[PDB]
Amino acid sequence: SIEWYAVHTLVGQEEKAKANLEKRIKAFGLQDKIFQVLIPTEEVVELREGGKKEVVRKKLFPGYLFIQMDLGDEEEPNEAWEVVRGTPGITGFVGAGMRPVPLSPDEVRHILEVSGLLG
Repeated sequence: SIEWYAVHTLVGQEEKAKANLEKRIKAFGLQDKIFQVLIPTEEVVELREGGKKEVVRKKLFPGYLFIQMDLGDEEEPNEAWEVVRGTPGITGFVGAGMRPVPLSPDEVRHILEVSGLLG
């Protein structure tokens, strides 16, 4: 019933925007609308010896952030959008038709499988 709202951000600051953002979402109390918050980055594990392990991930969608929120209120989204639009980790939007950029189901499964949900 919900949807994956994806928005644009600053390159390099995205990783920092998550903390500054996630905090505001919990500080104000918006955990009821936002459920998931996956990052457009592929995971890759690499080990050489036992004891020490280093795992990294490649960002497929730069400056992109997929959030399975619930903006399906009625006309316009809830305060959740205001928080993100005001968070230090926000610059603007795609600049096409609307402010956000909801992904499609067929696309979500593809961006979620790479993130770390489906596999």
